[PDB]
Parts: sequence; C-alpha cells; structure tokens
Amino acid sequence: SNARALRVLVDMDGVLADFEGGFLRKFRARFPDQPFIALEDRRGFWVSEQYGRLRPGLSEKAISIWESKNFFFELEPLPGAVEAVKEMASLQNTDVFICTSPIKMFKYCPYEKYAWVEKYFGPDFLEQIVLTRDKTVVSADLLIDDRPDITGAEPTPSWEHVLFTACHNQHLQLQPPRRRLHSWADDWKAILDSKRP
Amino acid sequence: SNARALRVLVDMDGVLADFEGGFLRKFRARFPDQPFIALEDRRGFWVSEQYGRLRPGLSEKAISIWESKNFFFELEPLPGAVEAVKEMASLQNTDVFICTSPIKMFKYCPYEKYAWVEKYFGPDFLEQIVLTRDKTVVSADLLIDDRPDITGAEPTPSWEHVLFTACHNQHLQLQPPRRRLHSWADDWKAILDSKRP
Ligand SMILES: O=c1[nH]c(=O)n([C@H]2C[C@H]3O[C@](c4ccccc4)(P(=O)(O)O)OC[C@H]3O2)cc1/C=C/CP(=O)(O)O
Ligand SMILES: O=c1[nH]c(=O)n([C@H]2C[C@H]3O[C@](c4ccccc4)(P(=O)(O)O)OC[C@H]3O2)cc1/C=C/CP(=O)(O)O
Ligand SMILES: [K+]
Ligand SMILES: [K+]
Ligand SMILES: [Mg+2]
Ligand SMILES: [Mg+2]
Repeated sequence: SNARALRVLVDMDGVLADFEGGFLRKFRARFPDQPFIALEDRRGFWVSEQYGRLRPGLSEKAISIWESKNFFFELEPLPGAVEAVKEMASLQNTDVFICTSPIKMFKYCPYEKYAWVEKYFGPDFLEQIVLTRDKTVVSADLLIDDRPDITGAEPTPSWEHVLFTACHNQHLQLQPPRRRLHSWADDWKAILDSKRP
Repeated sequence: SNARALRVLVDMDGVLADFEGGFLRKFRARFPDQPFIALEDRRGFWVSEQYGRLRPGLSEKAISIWESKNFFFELEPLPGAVEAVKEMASLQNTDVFICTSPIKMFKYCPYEKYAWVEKYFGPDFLEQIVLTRDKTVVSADLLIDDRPDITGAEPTPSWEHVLFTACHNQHLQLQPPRRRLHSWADDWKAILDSKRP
C-alpha cells in the first residue's frame, strides 16, 4: 500500500506466470513427434536456443508456440505467486509493480498480459503494470526476476536484483552478494524487510 | 544512440500522437448533432470533464470514442514529431524512450500503441516503448509530456518535466523554474543540451 514506500518490481514470465510449463505443454501438443526438453533439463534462459541444438528446425517450431494467440493469456500462475503478490501489495509502505518485457511480436502479447493481470489480480492491479524491454530504467528497491543478466541503458540500476529460481537458472552460481528467491513459498518478506529503513 | 547516455522520455498522446484532434474528428463524425469543444477552447487535461459540463450524457459519449477500436492506431502524428524523435534517437550519447500511459480499457490500446510505433518509427523502435500509468518510477534526465501534473509512487523523480504545449495547457502559468517545449518546431536540441555534462 502507498506511503516513500519500499518499491518492489516483480517480473511476470517465470515468476508470476509459468512460461516454461506452458511452453512445454503446448509444444508437445502441437508437435507430438518432435523431441523436447523436460523442465528439469532446461539450461540457459533462451528456450529456442536449447531446442535449436536438439534438432534442426526446432527453434522455429518453439518460436511458433509463443507467437500463438492465447499463449500468454493461458499461462498458469506459479504456485503461491498470486497469494504472495496480493499480500505484498497490501503491506504498509510497500508499492508493487509488475515489470514485464513483452515479446517483439506485439499482436497478442501486450493485450494478453493486461488480460492475465485482470484475471488473477483484478482491475485495480492494472495500474501496477509496467511493460518495458529495459528494466534498468525503472527505479525501485528490488527486482524479483528469473533472468540472470538484467541489462539496459542504465549502467547502475537502483534496484537489487533478486534471482527468482527457475529450472533454467537453478544450477547457476551467482557472484556474492547476489541472492535468490527460491519460490514464492520462500521467505520473501525477509528479503523485503532487509531493504527497509 | 547508446553510450551513460542522456536519457529522454517522450510522451506519446499529446506529444507524438494527436489525441485531441483525433478525438474531435471522431466525436463529430459519430455524434454530429451534439455540441463539441473546438481545440482552441479546450481547457484542462481531461476531455470528458469539459464535455460533461457542456451537456448531460456527453462525458459517456466522449469516453466511447477512445474506447473504440482503431482510435489509438489512427491518431495522426503531430507535425514534426516523427522527424524530431528520429533525429533525437540518432544523436550521440542520447537514449530515447516513448513513455506512455495506456487507458484502463486494455482491449485495443496497448496493441494499437505498439502498432503505431512500428508504423511511424519502425520495428527497431519497439524496444524503446515503456507502458506505465506511473511515469515517476521511470528514471531519466528529461520527460517531455503535455500533462501538467505528473505524479505517482516516486515523490522525487529523477527527470526534469518539460511541459509540451497543448491547447488544454497553453494558458497555464508554471512555477519557475518549470519550462515548456512549444512544439516540435521549437528548439528541443537546446533543451537536451542544457542537461548534458
Ligand atoms: O523467459 C523467457 N524465455 C524465453 O525463452 N523467451 C523467448 C520468447 C522470445 O522473447 C524474446 C524476448 C527478448 C527480450 C525480452 C523479452 C522477450 P523476443 O526478442 O523474440 O521478443 O527473445 C527471444 C524469444 O525467447 C522469452 C522470455 C521472456 C521473458 C520476459 P521477462 O524477462 O520480463 O520475464
Ligand atoms: O491526454 C489524455 N486526455 C484524455 O482526455 N484522456 C482520457 C482517456 C481516459 O484516460 C484515463 C487515463 C488516466 C490516466 C492515465 C491514462 C489514461 P482512464 O483512467 O480512463 O484510462 O483517464 C480518463 C480518460 O481521459 C487521457 C489522456 C491520456 C494520455 C496518456 P499520457 O499522459 O501518457 O499522454
Ligand atoms: K543482474
Ligand atoms: K510535474
Ligand atoms: Mg522472467
Ligand atoms: Mg500526453
């Protein structure tokens, strides 16, 4: 709730919305005779790069899944994500924004992201959405995001990046003092509190 | 062009895209027997508030114009806006973002804004779009925006707000040392240069 309040940026894909599980389900359904990558075997952020190494033409097939209508809208929430962010947003002196990078193909993705937030968080939460391909230009105390490398036009972002665990990043050793949020069952309140006055 | 580079946030509606002229044209076409507000007579940011005072029911009719499909996509560029922002983005040590607040009705507006940027600035400029209802949380040196009151979660934004003239704001006296950009024919380079090292 508004105050300066602690400000927390929460990524959407891979943190609130299950991009990896939604991708794999739809990929197997559309392309049942192709090999695939089980979630536990995912390595590196870019799904299409790993699929491309697996078999020729598979990167293009992977791309076709996230470019399809309803891909973003039908993503399931990660366990605990909706409950956690609703609680977080209700805390005194705590402003939460959903800070999400849309894909370059804009026909469906931006729309569906707004629709997804309305569905799980309600109309009033639409005010908290920030769509950007550059998260470094958004100022905050924290950014909770599963991508290891968050870069852009601002060389010294104001936020601390807390790495949200995903299969693709779970084995990565981080440079101290970088830290993680393992899942929404993990103690996110303690991380927020560590940044408060 | 990227470097820290000077960072300039450029509003879309009322700065790049002619919201006021597009509104009036479509309003008169859809509601030809209703009274309207000539552009020179516009006062205050909120179109529907002025229309509402004019005749009962007119606020709802005004709303219906911007909620309609193709309202945002069919807005015309302001004179000089496309040429100015293309030149600005090409300057050394200058990063330009289009920082735009979408309407709450999300069915068409976000999509159409991406489509509009692709149309006038090209695919590569889609990387520079930031959609947010809170511009105070976006850090930059400058924000060029026609709204007089730009507020949100950050009480001390990093940017200087340069007020872009519109009919609705043209008579407003600003508190020194606030300043204006009168139009894209005005000397925007001098304003950028005043913020450089
Ligand atoms: O987690 C992801 N995993 C993944 O495999 N992809 C796919 C979709 C498509 O996304 C992109 C992409 C790059 C940068 C930002 C957002 C999206 P695209 O360049 O095709 O749009 O990159 C190549 C493709 O990789 C994107 C993402 C993006 C997440 C957005 P986030 O960082 O805000 O959570
Ligand atoms: O210039 C405008 N003039 C105007 O009359 N309106 C209308 C459309 C609709 O927009 C809103 C609005 C409020 C705040 C941010 C963006 C949009 P909405 O609350 O209905 O979405 O407000 C009431 C309505 O007023 C919006 C704008 C918004 C511009 C967005 P910007 O500040 O990024 O240029
Ligand atoms: K990082
Ligand atoms: K202001
Ligand atoms: Mg992510
Ligand atoms: Mg404006």
